[PDB]
Amino acid sequence: AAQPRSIDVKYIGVKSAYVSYDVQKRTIYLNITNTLNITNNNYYSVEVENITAQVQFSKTVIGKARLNNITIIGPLDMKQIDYTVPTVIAEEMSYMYDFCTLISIKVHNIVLMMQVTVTTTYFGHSEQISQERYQYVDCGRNTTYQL
Ligand SMILES: *[C@@H]1O[C@H](CO)[C@@H](O)[C@H](O)[C@H]1NC(C)=O
Ligand SMILES: *[C@@H]1O[C@H](CO)[C@@H](O)[C@H](O)[C@H]1NC(C)=O
Ligand SMILES: *[C@@H]1O[C@H](CO)[C@@H](O)[C@H](O)[C@H]1NC(C)=O
Ligand SMILES: *[C@@H]1O[C@H](CO)[C@@H](O)[C@H](O)[C@H]1NC(C)=O
Repeated sequence: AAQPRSIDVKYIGVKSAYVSYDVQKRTIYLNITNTLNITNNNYYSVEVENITAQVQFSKTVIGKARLNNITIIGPLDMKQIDYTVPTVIAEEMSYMYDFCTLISIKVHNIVLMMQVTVTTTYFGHSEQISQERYQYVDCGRNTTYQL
């Protein structure tokens, strides 16, 4: 059991996603709630200084969120962390309005690029853990979640 074992960050997926459309500005409003698994396999507490995440589409950042003072994670513990990222697809990518409001197809799946960076500090050292994962989202309807 050799320490310091680095924090373990697993990107789960999209728990919920609510969509709104503005006809006149030809924009999609896309609120994505992501779930994050953070595991501490050390026998000492470690604190998660902050989390910064950004939603990307067509190689273009469409949304961003910042979380501060997440929580202290005790020894051998893990925390499930949900964070919501409001995103907007408009202007240069306004063609997505037509596709996402397309009637001839019943489901409208697009691929978003999720980026997240978790900064943890232990014993006066700051470690940084980042991930990039591609994630499916349905931009043609809400994706809800009810326990
Ligand atoms: C999506 O997020 C924006 C900004 O946070 C908010 O104004 C809007 O009401 C949200 N829509 C839904 C359906 O939650
Ligand atoms: C994330 O953590 C929860 C809580 O322990 C667990 O049930 C779930 O399987 C984890 N997700 C993955 C993809 O392992
Ligand atoms: C996150 O926390 C670190 C350490 O406290 C700080 O230096 C940094 O400015 C914060 N924000 C980002 C985006 O790293
Ligand atoms: C579900 O999507 C529709 C699309 O027009 C939107 O009007 C509605 O607000 C969404 N649901 C919620 C709870 O926001």
